[PDB]
Amino acid sequence: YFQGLMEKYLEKVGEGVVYKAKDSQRIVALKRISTAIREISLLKELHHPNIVSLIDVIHSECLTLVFEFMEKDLKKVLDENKTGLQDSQIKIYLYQLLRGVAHCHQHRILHRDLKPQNLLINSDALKLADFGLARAFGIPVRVVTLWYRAPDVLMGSKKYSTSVDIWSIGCIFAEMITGKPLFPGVTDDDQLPKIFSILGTPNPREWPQVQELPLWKQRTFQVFEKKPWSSIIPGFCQEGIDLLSNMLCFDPNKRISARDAMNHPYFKDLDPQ
Ligand SMILES: O=C1Nc2ccccc2/C1=C1/Nc2ccccc2/C1=N\O
Repeated sequence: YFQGLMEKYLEKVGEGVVYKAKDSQRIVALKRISTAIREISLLKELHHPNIVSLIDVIHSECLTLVFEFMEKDLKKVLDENKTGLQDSQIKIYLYQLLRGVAHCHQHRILHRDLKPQNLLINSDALKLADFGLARAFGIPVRVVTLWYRAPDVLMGSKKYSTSVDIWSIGCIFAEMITGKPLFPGVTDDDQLPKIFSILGTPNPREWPQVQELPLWKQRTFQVFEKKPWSSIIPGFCQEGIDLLSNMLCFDPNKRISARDAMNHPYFKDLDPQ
């Protein structure tokens, strides 16, 4: 029994160390452990139905973050749906993903590590978690899968940009349709090649600012054409394709914002609540 500042707090469900827990009255979750204090300050700034809420903290000579409980993550939903999800659902999950991320961006914060397991869903409704690598606007930055990273980041971009999360939302959007990860580079060095092998290699003519990126000067890349959206995501509705393509364009200045994406005609039929 560990004393928080709000309450006293039990199965083991952890990784990477997360437990399940009982309040003196409600079910919570306990994340055990630098990037933790960060996570508190950032999470206090982020109160939103689509961001997993932090309810308490326990300090011992190990930090424990007390969170609202969440049945599962999207990593697990994709294992029950190996060929993708129902169009009704993709729309729902995607929309909530955009709503959480939009809230972050309005509040000058970037998740920077969006991926299915960092998206928790409760049995009712999906929420962003794990702000360990989040970037507050103006504060300097201080293992992982590279499958959802923006190509420009992978190429050495250091600049603050909301576009970085939209790339990740794109890869997740695509993953929900096929059931499979869009850019599963076999090693870390294969990630950019993998990306280009599907979306085509970017060219300086259309996107003049690759040339200014640190890994573009230090490396040449095999030149691919884009694979038609027809073979990447067979049979998906045109509206969806349009949206995904606007999430996945190479030029961070052309890439759609979370808020704009919420207004896309693909979301014509969904209740915005
Ligand atoms: O309910 C939760 N709220 C969280 C907030 C932050 C991180 C995790 C969780 C979390 C988790 N719930 C789970 C249920 C089964 C297996 C793992 C987790 C888990 N995490 O592994």
